[PDB]
Amino acid sequence: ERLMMKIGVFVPIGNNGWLISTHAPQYMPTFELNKAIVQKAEHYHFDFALSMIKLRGFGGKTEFWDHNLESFTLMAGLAAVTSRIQIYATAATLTLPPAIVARMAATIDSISGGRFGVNLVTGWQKPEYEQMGIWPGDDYFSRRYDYLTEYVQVLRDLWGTGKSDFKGDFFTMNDCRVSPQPSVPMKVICAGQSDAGMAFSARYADFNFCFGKGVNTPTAFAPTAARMKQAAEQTGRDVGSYVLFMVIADETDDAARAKWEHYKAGADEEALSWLTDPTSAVNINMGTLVGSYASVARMLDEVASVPGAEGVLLTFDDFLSGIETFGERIQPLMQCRAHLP
Amino acid sequence: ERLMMKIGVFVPIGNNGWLISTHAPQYMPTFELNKAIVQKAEHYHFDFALSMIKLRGFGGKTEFWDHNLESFTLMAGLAAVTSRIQIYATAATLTLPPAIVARMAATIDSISGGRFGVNLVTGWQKPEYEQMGIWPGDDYFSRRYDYLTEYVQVLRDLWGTGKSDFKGDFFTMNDCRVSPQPSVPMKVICAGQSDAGMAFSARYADFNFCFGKGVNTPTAFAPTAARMKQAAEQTGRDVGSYVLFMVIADETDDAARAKWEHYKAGADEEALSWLTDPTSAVNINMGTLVGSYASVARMLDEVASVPGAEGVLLTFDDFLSGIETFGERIQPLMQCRAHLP
Ligand SMILES: Cc1cc2nc3c(=O)[nH]c(=O)nc-3n(C[C@H](O)[C@H](O)[C@H](O)COP(=O)(O)O)c2cc1C
Ligand SMILES: Cc1cc2nc3c(=O)[nH]c(=O)nc-3n(C[C@H](O)[C@H](O)[C@H](O)COP(=O)(O)O)c2cc1C
Ligand SMILES: O=c1cc[nH]c(=O)[nH]1
Ligand SMILES: O=c1cc[nH]c(=O)[nH]1
Repeated sequence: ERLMMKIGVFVPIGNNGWLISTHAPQYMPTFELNKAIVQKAEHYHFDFALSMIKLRGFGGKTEFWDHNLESFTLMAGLAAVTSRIQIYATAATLTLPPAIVARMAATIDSISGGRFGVNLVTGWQKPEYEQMGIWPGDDYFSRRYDYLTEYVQVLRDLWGTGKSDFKGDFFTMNDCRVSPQPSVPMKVICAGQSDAGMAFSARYADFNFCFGKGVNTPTAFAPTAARMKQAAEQTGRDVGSYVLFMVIADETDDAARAKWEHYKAGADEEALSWLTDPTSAVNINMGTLVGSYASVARMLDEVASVPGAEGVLLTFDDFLSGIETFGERIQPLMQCRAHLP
Repeated sequence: ERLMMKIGVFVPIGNNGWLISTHAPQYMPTFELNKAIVQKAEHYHFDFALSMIKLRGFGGKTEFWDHNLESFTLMAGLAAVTSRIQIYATAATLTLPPAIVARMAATIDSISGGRFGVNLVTGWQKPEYEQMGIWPGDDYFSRRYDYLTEYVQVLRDLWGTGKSDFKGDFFTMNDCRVSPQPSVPMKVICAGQSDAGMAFSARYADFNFCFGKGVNTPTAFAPTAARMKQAAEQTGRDVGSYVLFMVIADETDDAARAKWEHYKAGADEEALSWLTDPTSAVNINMGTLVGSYASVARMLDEVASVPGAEGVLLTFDDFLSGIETFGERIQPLMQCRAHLP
């Protein structure tokens, strides 16, 4: 019952991170920026770094997510300039054959010395795929986890034995070979929120990402983590929840709130239209923690007490300064991080 | 007419490099080995590093190319730990959608600061693709450069304008978007030996790889480079030849020959069966230069005089020692490298 929680950083592979506002920091996703971010996160003992994959943006004044790097190649570069932090890339399974993902994962396993894992996603936004002629049709919405189930069986064969003879509705392996196999058991993580998605995660994932909920209501996601725990019961597997939040912290509650309101007041409404104390569309209605460093520490400790919650995935309004103030001012106050040096 | 030639290293992304022999150095392709190789090549002013993609091996006593990393992720890692050498990854175009390759190339452009390019290949070995159910059928042999022509049109649209509406027999783009665009014009290279392959390279490539020929007959490839020059005439484009050789050099001709014979005497005949002063199957009948450091320097200077030859792509019997003796003993004697510091 002693508080212990893992901390990850959701790295800005897309421009402007997760704020859709002309008052938010404006920046392009460069390798050097993400290198600075992940090296600083590693310095402050963040447990992992994850990048999403986003194949189409939302336009507007800030050209929001119009500029995005590719996840496996970004994480391969970050693996080469880190030494301790876990590194996860996202595979949009419609865009990469499973044997290619299998070999890419083995490659970054080699780059990182065993620190690499894969976030498997089905894809949900039809424009990302229709734009390049690979959308399977609106049958995909209901069948996508059948597809993902075949996909991961191929991956598990290849990582586990170096070969696959899997034959299904979507893939045909005829003694497919991928070697080297990963030096350590390959980590698979998933971000399913639906019943079907959580059932997939319960069978195949090491843990499951879910959305934090509300502004300064850190435990509001609890029913989602409860559903994941029950999905995991149905496989007997230990598959905890990692919860996505944005942290907007400052010296005082008032100063942090002033920033949050300043961001909301610059909302890039044209971009928000394309994408279409309450949450705000300015950060895609993300669960948000806004307060003094001590207030954010207290609220993150609350997250750690939720049944099934094993970690948080953090975005910030400003990653370079936000990681620094998290490491210097927030994390030392967190009971659930007392295990760190 | 003053000798000037570029030098590249063909990095061992597959186990044991390019020797199929129990008397050859035995090693796995690791990131750390390829990092040591490319950093040493960069130190000696090699112009570029290229990795192939090989999705299935040939077995035998040495499990030859049974163990292979993936090219884009390997080169992304190498880009992060280099600063001057050009970095090329190979895309087997049947395995990756063009918009994904486009974004991966933009990503390694960002990692490398503008040092990245793509070697586009159609694929030729049916088992590499049939094993994962993606071989298009034996029509592909005659249509593969039609396919590659559509593929590169999509790439050129995306790198050039950030978007594509290309519609063809093999791809359908509906306002496909990839941004960021590369910071510098994206380099495309090809390795076509056939009439159709050279015609593709003449239209779309910056240069074309061809095979060196014979043992210690450095200019024997000349008719191939002559055919490439004539293909380039038909587009008005400047598309030179880069010639693949293995270098087996030592203090004396006799010592280098003794190594070459020692390698041939350990030929892994079971692996050679699967793959199926003369060239030898022990290095896939590669053009090979065997001699003292001074003899190899003289022969490489001969290569530089061949019409159309602009560079060489080098393998070695031992990459770590071979790059060192190339930099310390061979390159200082090469008239075509007198431009280096
Ligand atoms: C932290 C997190 C990261 C995600 N990253 C991606 C991504 O990179 N690409 C993607 O297509 N979907 C991504 N998703 C969406 C999920 O894969 C999933 O489709 C979504 O949570 C809806 O759940 P469902 O698939 O069970 O309906 C992400 C979700 C979460 C919570
Ligand atoms: C230096 C070099 C590297 C090559 N690398 C690859 C590779 O990584 N993957 C591949 O499928 N083919 C590779 N090839 C084969 C060529 O793409 C091409 O198919 C072959 O040279 C035959 O020429 P053609 O396609 O015009 O018939 C390579 C060839 C050369 C000369
Ligand atoms: O799907 C996604 C990806 C990144 N961030 C989100 O909030 N949702
Ligand atoms: O096709 C190939 C690839 C690497 N080396 C070769 O000799 N041929």
